[PDB]
Amino acid sequence: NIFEMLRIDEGLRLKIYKDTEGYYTIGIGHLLTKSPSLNAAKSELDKAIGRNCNGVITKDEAEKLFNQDVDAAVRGILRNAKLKPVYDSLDAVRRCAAINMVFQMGEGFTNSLRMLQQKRWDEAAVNLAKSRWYNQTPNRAKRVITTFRTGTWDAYK
Ligand SMILES: C=C(C)Cc1ccccc1
Repeated sequence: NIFEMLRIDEGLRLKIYKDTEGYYTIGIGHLLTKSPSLNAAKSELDKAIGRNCNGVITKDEAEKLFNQDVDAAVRGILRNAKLKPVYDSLDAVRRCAAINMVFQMGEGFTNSLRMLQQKRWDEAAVNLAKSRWYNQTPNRAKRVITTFRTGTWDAYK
């Protein structure tokens, strides 16, 4: 399911860390800020958790943020007039791949979206790889793309 999939892709770290773009993050890939200021990240963390964390959270707190973040990704899809029709056209496994992408990059994939809605899976997979996303995080992008190409969990198993 989407939680297991993103837990694999994001890991779990209980202290503030930097993501692949160098941005302060915590938990299961929860972005805190794009600001280079660790103090700004710590303020965002305390606001998100509701207590003075000093840059460290518990596993329960990380999992709660993760639930909120997955929910937010789903809502960003459902509220977006470009994403919702494609998402609704997908089966349950491919819907997880869609949520995964939105979780990672947030709300340029117009042509890939069309190919996915048309169920041209190999063509969509080729188009999805022609991206900064694929070049910068190729192993994760390959897993997500394989999920779109096959409609199976094979890349995660
Ligand atoms: C961005 C993509 C090509 C994947 C996707 C599809 C549907 C909804 C959200 C994301």
